Amino acid sequence: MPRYLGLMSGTSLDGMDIVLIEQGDRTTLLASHYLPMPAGLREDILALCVPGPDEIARAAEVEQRWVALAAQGVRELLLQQQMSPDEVRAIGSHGQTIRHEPARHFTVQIGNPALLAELTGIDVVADFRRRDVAAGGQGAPLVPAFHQALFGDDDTSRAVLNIGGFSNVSLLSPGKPVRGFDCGPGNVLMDAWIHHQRGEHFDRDGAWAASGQVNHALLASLLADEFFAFNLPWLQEHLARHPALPAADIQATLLELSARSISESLLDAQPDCEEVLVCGGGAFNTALMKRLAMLMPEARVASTDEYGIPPAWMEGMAFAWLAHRFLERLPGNCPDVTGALGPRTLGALYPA
Amino acid sequence: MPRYLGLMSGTSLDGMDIVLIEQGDRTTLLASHYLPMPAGLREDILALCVPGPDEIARAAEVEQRWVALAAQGVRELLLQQQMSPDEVRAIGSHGQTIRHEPARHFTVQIGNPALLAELTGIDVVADFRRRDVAAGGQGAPLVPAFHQALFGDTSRAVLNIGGFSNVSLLSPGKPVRGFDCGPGNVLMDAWIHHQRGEHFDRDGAWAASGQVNHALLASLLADEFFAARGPKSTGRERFNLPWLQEHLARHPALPAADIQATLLELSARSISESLLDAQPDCEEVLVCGGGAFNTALMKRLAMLMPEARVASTDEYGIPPAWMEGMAFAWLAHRFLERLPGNCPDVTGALGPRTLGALYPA
Ligand SMILES: Nc1ncnc2c1ncn2[C@@H]1O[C@H](COP(=O)(O)OP(=O)(O)NP(=O)(O)O)[C@@H](O)[C@H]1O
Ligand SMILES: Nc1ncnc2c1ncn2[C@@H]1O[C@H](COP(=O)(O)OP(=O)(O)NP(=O)(O)O)[C@@H](O)[C@H]1O
Ligand SMILES: [Mg+2]
Ligand SMILES: [Mg+2]
Repeated sequence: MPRYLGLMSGTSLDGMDIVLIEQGDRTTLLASHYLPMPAGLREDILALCVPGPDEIARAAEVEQRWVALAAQGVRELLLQQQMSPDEVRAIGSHGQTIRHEPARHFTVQIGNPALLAELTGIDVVADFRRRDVAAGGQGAPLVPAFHQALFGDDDTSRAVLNIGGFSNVSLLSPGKPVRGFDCGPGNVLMDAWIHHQRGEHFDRDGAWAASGQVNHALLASLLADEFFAFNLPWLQEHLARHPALPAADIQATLLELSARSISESLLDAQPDCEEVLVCGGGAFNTALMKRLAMLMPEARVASTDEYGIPPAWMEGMAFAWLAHRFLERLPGNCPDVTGALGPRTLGALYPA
Repeated sequence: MPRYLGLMSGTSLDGMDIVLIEQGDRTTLLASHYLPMPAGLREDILALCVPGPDEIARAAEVEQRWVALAAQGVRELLLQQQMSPDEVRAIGSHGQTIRHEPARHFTVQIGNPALLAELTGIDVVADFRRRDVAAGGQGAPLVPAFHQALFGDTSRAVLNIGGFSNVSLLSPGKPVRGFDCGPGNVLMDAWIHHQRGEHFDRDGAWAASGQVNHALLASLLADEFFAARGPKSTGRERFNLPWLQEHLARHPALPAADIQATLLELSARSISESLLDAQPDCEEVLVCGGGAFNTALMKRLAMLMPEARVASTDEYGIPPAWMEGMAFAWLAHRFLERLPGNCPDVTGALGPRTLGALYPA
């Protein structure tokens, strides 16, 4: 049964996930490999995520470094697994988003797929998002179709919660269409605050947020944002029209904002939820997971580890799956979730 | 007997070329459809050809407008030809080049292929240059492979004169060679557009009136791009208006029409010398692209290359205008048959590669 590579680099810019999957009747993880994002490239990618000068030249250079890194990591992984390139049918690559504007009908994932094919000797499928957007959709999330396949329990009301930058959920309710929406911010404000404040990337184990006192006025104002009816300056805006607060108290609050936006949105739509299956790097924020567990007391909260699949690799595995879907010519979007006009074949094929 | 669509919009920005071919034991042109480029889009594309602010959003918005006009074109041609999209195996889309810098190992062509597949309901092969650039090449010219399959006894020179000029050298026995000679219409277009409104000197009429200036002529040739042998893509020196005005400034003042006449000569000469250097045995010079409807330039190339016959491709049963478009339709065929697209000694890439990517309907 065919073998696929998945290449994920999310907008938290933490590193590159590479997965080896096998796609029979079952998806299965054969191996995984993590490339921590180097300091220079992270900041360079970051500086492409806002409008600025000379972007086309600059994106071309960044792209080349990103791809050389991806290709380095693919090779590393194959060698370590004792596999030839030709044992892999294709790479499913997400690329790297530097712009996502579904209101202006565009989304931009750099990733020179053609160089990746050149450097790996493997067929690449990339540029998954643009066809959904071309079809009247948001081009995101793409994971809900994959969640359904991978968890097809026509018994329990499972809910699959990805906490990266942003929290997004896939509600699997026996004998119905899957649903999907964005809860709100995941790690993105928590990273942003402890980055602004100290220079750190994230708040390991939710330790800094746990050492602080929740502010309720700030929290109430945050939760009252229109979205529910998300960058540092947005949060510096809210910090204006309140008392000055200790740094930890803002982190604590930010962590509560994440946990409550999740909680309300998920029992508001699937109130009889047996299992919340957490995946993504927010699964490792023990402190946030504690709070999710309390605000969902009569539901079992845990990572996808409990049901067989490590949470850090979920998204990596999904893009491997989308390569498979592309080549089998089977829809990769869920239009109900994306707003697309219907089922679309997602991606393009760059043959080795 | 597969049919393919070819979509071309070159650096001259005259408009979009849409061609339909049948690929069998050879390539037959079935239909042509030309779209004039809206003056809005033309200037917005030109605005993306130099470094600038907010290029990602800008180009993404320009691309939407470009794809909308391309699909409108495809839909019109199909209807007018009484065929449905199902009858077409694929569109070969060149996109629109906004930045070509092989020396920085990148080429950027826009024209959102996913949205093109969405709007036409036809599979799209796009983004042909990037694999060749990825494997060390210049990413251009890509037409030689096609020129060879069309017109491959005879030592032939197949000459495209668009914005720039490129020559395929079809030497019986030896590998297919060739390179960007340099300026075709680009400078003559730009001078008559600086001086006056219009985007090109119809028939070489303005140029013919004027008289060449040998001092200016001698200088422009004196340039670093021209002496370079083998794999080269125009832009080792960017032939553009700022390039010329500089040269104008270091000489005394001259009439406009003389400058045009000199520009005309510069294209004729760079072609001659670069072409003859590499193939003095050349017997026929087959000329395509819009430069072939320039009467002056054509008559002048004849003279500069006496030992061979200089005729446009219509006399070999292919209209000059549609040669590039047919080549991108043919590249979609090659992609779909997994047959090489580049000629590596032309491009200077490591070896043969299948070019492009598939965005399926
Ligand atoms: N031990 C940990 N403690 C706390 N937070 C952690 C820990 N490990 C990872 N994280 C968080 O998880 C984030 C990365 O999660 P990840 O799922 O890779 O996000 P992403 O790359 O943005 N993908 P996406 O969800 O597609 O946007 C990091 O930036 C941290 O905020
Ligand atoms: N009647 C004419 N007389 C003289 N020149 C003409 C005439 N018609 C077209 N041209 C020239 O031909 C050019 C267009 O040629 P074309 O082959 O379409 O260029 P292009 O494809 O945009 N460039 P490139 O990217 O190098 O292929 C125009 O810009 C004019 O300079
Ligand atoms: Mg990540
Ligand atoms: Mg043209």
